[PDB]
Amino acid sequence: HRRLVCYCRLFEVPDPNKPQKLGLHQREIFLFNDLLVVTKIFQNSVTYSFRQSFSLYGMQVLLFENQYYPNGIRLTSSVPGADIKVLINFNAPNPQDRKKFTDDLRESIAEVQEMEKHRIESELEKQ
Amino acid sequence: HRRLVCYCRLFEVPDPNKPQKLGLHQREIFLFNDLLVVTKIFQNSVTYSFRQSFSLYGMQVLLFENQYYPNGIRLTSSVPGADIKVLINFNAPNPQDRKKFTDDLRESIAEVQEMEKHRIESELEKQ
Repeated sequence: HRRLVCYCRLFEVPDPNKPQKLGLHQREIFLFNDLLVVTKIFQNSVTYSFRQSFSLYGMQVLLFENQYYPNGIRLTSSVPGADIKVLINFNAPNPQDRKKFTDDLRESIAEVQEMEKHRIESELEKQ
Repeated sequence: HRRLVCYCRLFEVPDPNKPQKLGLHQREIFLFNDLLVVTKIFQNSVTYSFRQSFSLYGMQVLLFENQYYPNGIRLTSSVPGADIKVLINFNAPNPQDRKKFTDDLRESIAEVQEMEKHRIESELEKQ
Protein backbone atom coordinates (compact mmCIF):
# COMPACT_ATOMS: atom_id res chain seq x y z
CA HIS A 1 0.00 0.00 0.00
CA ARG A 2 1.98 2.97 -1.41
CA ARG A 3 0.71 6.58 -1.25
CA LEU A 4 1.78 9.75 -3.13
CA VAL A 5 2.78 12.47 -0.67
CA CYS A 6 3.96 15.22 -3.05
CA TYR A 7 4.33 15.71 -6.80
CA CYS A 8 6.47 18.63 -7.88
CA ARG A 9 9.21 19.73 -10.25
CA LEU A 10 12.81 20.49 -9.43
CA PHE A 11 15.95 21.16 -11.40
CA GLU A 12 18.70 18.66 -10.82
CA VAL A 13 22.08 20.29 -10.06
CA PRO A 14 25.09 18.00 -10.72
CA ASP A 15 27.52 20.61 -9.32
CA PRO A 16 26.20 23.24 -6.87
CA ASN A 17 29.46 25.25 -7.28
CA LYS A 18 29.05 25.84 -11.05
CA PRO A 19 26.42 27.87 -12.89
CA GLN A 20 24.09 26.16 -15.39
CA LYS A 21 21.43 27.35 -17.90
CA LEU A 22 18.01 28.16 -16.40
CA GLY A 23 15.54 25.25 -16.80
CA LEU A 24 18.24 22.62 -17.37
CA HIS A 25 17.87 19.12 -15.95
CA GLN A 26 14.19 19.61 -15.02
CA ARG A 27 12.75 16.62 -13.23
CA GLU A 28 9.36 15.22 -12.35
CA ILE A 29 9.62 14.49 -8.62
CA PHE A 30 7.38 11.88 -7.03
CA LEU A 31 7.55 11.63 -3.23
CA PHE A 32 5.80 8.56 -1.91
CA ASN A 33 5.38 7.56 1.74
CA ASP A 34 8.23 5.02 1.38
CA LEU A 35 10.15 6.15 -1.76
CA LEU A 36 11.47 9.11 -3.77
CA VAL A 37 11.41 8.85 -7.54
CA VAL A 38 13.06 11.25 -9.96
CA THR A 39 12.60 11.15 -13.71
CA LYS A 40 12.82 13.19 -16.93
CA ILE A 41 9.99 15.64 -17.69
CA PHE A 42 6.98 14.43 -19.74
CA GLN A 43 6.39 15.09 -23.49
CA ASN A 44 2.25 10.91 -26.89
CA SER A 45 4.64 7.97 -27.35
CA VAL A 46 6.02 4.74 -25.89
CA THR A 47 9.58 5.54 -24.71
CA TYR A 48 12.31 4.05 -22.49
CA SER A 49 13.09 6.75 -19.93
CA PHE A 50 15.54 7.15 -17.08
CA ARG A 51 14.38 6.61 -13.46
CA GLN A 52 16.25 7.38 -10.20
CA SER A 53 14.56 5.87 -7.18
CA PHE A 54 15.88 6.51 -3.64
CA SER A 55 15.11 4.68 -0.41
CA LEU A 56 14.10 7.02 2.36
CA TYR A 57 15.96 4.95 4.99
CA GLY A 58 18.90 7.04 6.20
CA MET A 59 18.21 9.97 3.91
CA GLN A 60 19.09 13.45 5.14
CA VAL A 61 18.02 16.76 3.71
CA LEU A 62 20.36 19.80 3.68
CA LEU A 63 18.91 23.18 2.59
CA PHE A 64 21.40 25.48 0.89
CA GLU A 65 21.62 28.76 -1.01
CA ASN A 66 24.33 30.25 -3.12
CA GLN A 67 24.54 32.81 -5.94
CA TYR A 68 23.84 30.18 -8.63
CA TYR A 69 21.23 28.09 -6.82
CA PRO A 70 19.12 30.13 -4.45
CA ASN A 71 16.77 27.27 -3.45
CA GLY A 72 19.14 24.36 -2.92
CA ILE A 73 18.29 20.95 -1.59
CA ARG A 74 21.09 18.43 -1.00
CA LEU A 75 20.11 14.80 -0.28
CA THR A 76 22.55 12.38 1.32
CA SER A 77 22.45 8.76 2.57
CA SER A 78 23.82 8.29 6.12
CA VAL A 79 23.69 4.80 7.67
CA PRO A 80 25.70 3.19 10.56
CA GLY A 81 29.15 1.95 9.50
CA ALA A 82 29.11 3.51 6.02
CA ASP A 83 30.57 6.63 4.48
CA ILE A 84 27.93 9.28 3.89
CA LYS A 85 26.94 9.38 0.17
CA VAL A 86 25.66 12.41 -1.69
CA LEU A 87 22.60 11.14 -3.54
CA ILE A 88 21.50 14.18 -5.52
CA ASN A 89 21.29 17.99 -5.44
CA PHE A 90 18.26 19.99 -6.61
CA ASN A 91 17.18 23.60 -6.95
CA ALA A 92 13.51 24.49 -6.42
CA PRO A 93 11.72 27.07 -8.54
CA ASN A 94 10.74 29.04 -5.39
CA PRO A 95 11.21 28.70 -1.57
CA GLN A 96 7.49 27.92 -1.08
CA ASP A 97 8.03 24.77 -3.14
CA ARG A 98 11.32 24.11 -1.32
CA LYS A 99 9.79 24.41 2.19
CA LYS A 100 6.80 22.33 1.19
CA PHE A 101 8.66 19.46 -0.48
CA THR A 102 11.42 19.14 2.07
CA ASP A 103 8.84 19.29 4.90
CA ASP A 104 6.90 16.40 3.29
CA LEU A 105 10.15 14.56 2.68
CA ARG A 106 11.37 14.72 6.32
CA GLU A 107 8.01 13.56 7.60
CA SER A 108 8.15 10.59 5.23
CA ILE A 109 11.75 9.86 6.18
CA ALA A 110 10.62 9.79 9.85
CA GLU A 111 7.80 7.41 8.96
CA VAL A 112 10.23 5.03 7.21
CA GLN A 113 12.78 5.24 10.07
CA GLU A 114 10.08 4.23 12.62
CA MET A 115 8.68 1.40 10.46
CA GLU A 116 12.22 0.04 9.92
CA LYS A 117 13.06 0.45 13.63
CA HIS A 118 9.99 -1.65 14.53
CA ARG A 119 10.99 -4.24 11.92
CA ILE A 120 14.61 -4.49 13.16
CA GLU A 121 13.57 -4.69 16.84
CA SER A 122 10.92 -7.25 15.96
CA GLU A 123 13.44 -9.55 14.21
CA LEU A 124 15.74 -9.47 17.24
CA GLU A 125 12.83 -10.49 19.52
CA LYS A 126 12.28 -13.59 17.36
CA GLN A 127 15.89 -14.71 18.03
CA HIS B 1 2.13 24.75 -16.08
CA ARG B 2 1.19 21.05 -15.65
CA ARG B 3 -0.86 19.76 -12.69
CA LEU B 4 -1.40 16.22 -11.30
CA VAL B 5 -5.11 15.40 -11.21
CA CYS B 6 -5.02 11.76 -10.02
CA TYR B 7 -2.40 9.18 -9.10
CA CYS B 8 -3.60 5.59 -8.91
CA ARG B 9 -2.80 2.02 -9.87
CA LEU B 10 -4.46 -0.08 -12.51
CA PHE B 11 -3.80 -3.42 -14.13
CA GLU B 12 -3.23 -3.24 -17.84
CA VAL B 13 -5.32 -5.76 -19.82
CA PRO B 14 -3.93 -6.55 -23.31
CA ASP B 15 -6.96 -8.74 -24.15
CA PRO B 16 -10.23 -8.16 -22.25
CA ASN B 17 -11.62 -11.48 -23.62
CA LYS B 18 -8.90 -13.68 -22.02
CA PRO B 19 -8.22 -14.34 -18.35
CA GLN B 20 -4.86 -13.36 -16.82
CA LYS B 21 -3.15 -13.89 -13.41
CA LEU B 22 -4.27 -11.53 -10.63
CA GLY B 23 -1.85 -8.58 -10.18
CA LEU B 24 -0.28 -8.94 -13.64
CA HIS B 25 0.71 -5.87 -15.65
CA GLN B 26 0.26 -3.48 -12.69
CA ARG B 27 0.83 0.13 -13.66
CA GLU B 28 1.50 3.43 -11.96
CA ILE B 29 -1.08 5.77 -13.51
CA PHE B 30 -0.45 9.51 -13.58
CA LEU B 31 -3.34 11.66 -14.81
CA PHE B 32 -2.31 15.24 -15.45
CA ASN B 33 -4.55 18.09 -16.60
CA ASP B 34 -3.22 17.71 -20.18
CA LEU B 35 -1.70 14.18 -20.28
CA LEU B 36 -2.06 10.55 -19.18
CA VAL B 37 1.10 8.64 -18.33
CA VAL B 38 1.34 4.92 -17.70
CA THR B 39 4.45 3.17 -16.44
CA LYS B 40 5.78 0.06 -14.67
CA ILE B 41 5.39 -0.14 -10.88
CA PHE B 42 8.20 1.21 -8.65
CA GLN B 43 10.88 -0.92 -6.87
CA ASN B 44 16.69 2.10 -5.04
CA SER B 45 18.40 2.17 -8.46
CA VAL B 46 18.93 4.07 -11.71
CA THR B 47 16.95 2.16 -14.38
CA TYR B 48 15.64 2.67 -17.93
CA SER B 49 11.89 2.03 -17.71
CA PHE B 50 9.01 1.93 -20.14
CA ARG B 51 6.64 4.94 -20.44
CA GLN B 52 3.30 5.19 -22.31
CA SER B 53 2.06 8.75 -22.57
CA PHE B 54 -1.33 9.56 -24.15
CA SER B 55 -2.69 12.88 -25.37
CA LEU B 56 -6.11 13.63 -23.97
CA TYR B 57 -7.27 15.22 -27.26
CA GLY B 58 -9.93 12.92 -28.73
CA MET B 59 -9.72 10.34 -25.98
CA GLN B 60 -12.89 8.45 -25.07
CA VAL B 61 -13.53 6.33 -22.02
CA LEU B 62 -15.66 3.15 -22.19
CA LEU B 63 -16.55 1.41 -18.89
CA PHE B 64 -16.95 -2.36 -19.16
CA GLU B 65 -17.41 -5.47 -17.04
CA ASN B 66 -17.04 -9.11 -17.83
CA GLN B 67 -16.34 -12.30 -15.86
CA TYR B 68 -12.55 -11.84 -16.09
CA TYR B 69 -12.34 -8.06 -15.64
CA PRO B 70 -15.08 -6.72 -13.43
CA ASN B 71 -13.82 -3.09 -13.41
CA GLY B 72 -12.91 -2.48 -17.03
CA ILE B 73 -11.83 0.77 -18.58
CA ARG B 74 -11.26 0.94 -22.35
CA LEU B 75 -9.55 4.05 -23.76
CA THR B 76 -9.78 4.93 -27.44
CA SER B 77 -8.63 7.81 -29.68
CA SER B 78 -11.38 9.25 -31.92
CA VAL B 79 -10.54 12.25 -34.15
CA PRO B 80 -12.21 13.62 -37.36
CA GLY B 81 -11.18 11.73 -40.52
CA ALA B 82 -9.33 8.90 -38.74
CA ASP B 83 -10.18 5.36 -37.79
CA ILE B 84 -10.85 5.02 -34.07
CA LYS B 85 -7.80 3.48 -32.30
CA VAL B 86 -7.90 1.41 -29.13
CA LEU B 87 -5.20 2.94 -26.94
CA ILE B 88 -5.24 0.69 -23.88
CA ASN B 89 -7.51 -1.39 -21.63
CA PHE B 90 -7.28 -1.43 -17.82
CA ASN B 91 -8.95 -3.11 -14.88
CA ALA B 92 -9.32 -1.18 -11.61
CA PRO B 93 -8.87 -2.83 -8.23
CA ASN B 94 -12.37 -1.67 -7.15
CA PRO B 95 -15.27 0.38 -8.67
CA GLN B 96 -14.61 3.29 -6.27
CA ASP B 97 -11.21 3.69 -7.93
CA ARG B 98 -12.79 3.15 -11.37
CA LYS B 99 -15.51 5.81 -10.87
CA LYS B 100 -13.02 8.25 -9.40
CA PHE B 101 -10.30 7.93 -12.04
CA THR B 102 -12.58 7.90 -15.06
CA ASP B 103 -14.50 10.90 -13.63
CA ASP B 104 -11.22 12.85 -13.29
CA LEU B 105 -10.17 11.69 -16.73
CA ARG B 106 -13.35 12.89 -18.53
CA GLU B 107 -13.15 16.26 -16.84
CA SER B 108 -9.54 16.62 -17.99
CA ILE B 109 -10.44 15.45 -21.49
CA ALA B 110 -13.13 18.19 -21.56
CA GLU B 111 -10.57 20.76 -20.41
CA VAL B 112 -8.17 19.77 -23.22
CA GLN B 113 -10.97 19.73 -25.85
CA GLU B 114 -11.97 23.33 -24.91
CA MET B 115 -8.37 24.62 -24.83
CA GLU B 116 -7.71 23.04 -28.25
CA LYS B 117 -11.03 24.36 -29.63
CA HIS B 118 -10.01 27.90 -28.57
CA ARG B 119 -6.58 27.40 -30.16
CA ILE B 120 -7.99 26.10 -33.48
CA GLU B 121 -10.63 28.87 -33.69
CA SER B 122 -8.00 31.45 -32.78
CA GLU B 123 -5.66 30.35 -35.62
CA LEU B 124 -8.48 30.64 -38.16
CA GLU B 125 -9.23 34.21 -36.99
CA LYS B 126 -5.60 35.16 -37.73
CA GLN B 127 -6.05 34.07 -41.38
